[PDB]
Amino acid sequence: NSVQQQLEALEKSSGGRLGVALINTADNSQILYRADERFAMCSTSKVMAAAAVLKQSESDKHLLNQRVEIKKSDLVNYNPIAEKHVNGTMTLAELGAAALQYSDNTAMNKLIAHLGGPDKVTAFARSLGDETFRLDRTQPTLNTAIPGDPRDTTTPLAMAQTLKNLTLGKALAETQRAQLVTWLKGNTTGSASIRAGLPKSWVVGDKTGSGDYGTTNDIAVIWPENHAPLVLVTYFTQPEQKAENRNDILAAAAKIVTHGF
Repeated sequence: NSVQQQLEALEKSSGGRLGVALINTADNSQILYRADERFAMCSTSKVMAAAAVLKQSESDKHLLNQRVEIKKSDLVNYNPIAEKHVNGTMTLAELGAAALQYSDNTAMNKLIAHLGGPDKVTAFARSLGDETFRLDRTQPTLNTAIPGDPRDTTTPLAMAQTLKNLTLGKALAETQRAQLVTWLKGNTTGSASIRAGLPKSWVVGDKTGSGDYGTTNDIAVIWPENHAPLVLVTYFTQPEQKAENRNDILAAAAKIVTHGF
């Protein structure tokens, strides 16, 4: 029972398509399963929009405190933080935090509107060397996750490399890097995903995403107690539009690939 065989068996019994990329930053060794295939990102794409705004703040000291007005008209489907500020204002930093830690969709759309559109998020990704990421739509329609649709997709390997560069590497200056890591560590939505497959004392920063076709994603940076960090991307999708989301498959996959660390 090698890792590969265990993942193939998990995928087969699950009835879907699983994509995994683990980077072990101690020796840059990788564990890959369908890591070259495109998957709908769903709300894991919120990390790239928040990071694009942090990049702007490197050269503009006042940006993150800029205020944005929240009107009743700005609310889409899932806005647990923005609805508490209707008629009020939120700073760009508070929108970043809400988008990542609660997956607030109004917060994401405001960040995209500030940047000038989804093509500007793609151009940010390209500036990091990510040739794979593409963002095409806003919330909530970037969650349609139609099989074979290239829109709003990336690959597990590209996203694992980019998330390493963002949280641990060259992509952001130190204060901005640290702020992104703080937001990911504060996530409230990932208890039953990757985190549930790991030892309870490891420190995890993650961003979930779910959508149609039972599409269930999580991307994480993992800090073991006595080892270098690991970056893990788990994507999962299924062939029926109304399939149930399967966070338990992500937890299982994370348990398989971290057996040994």
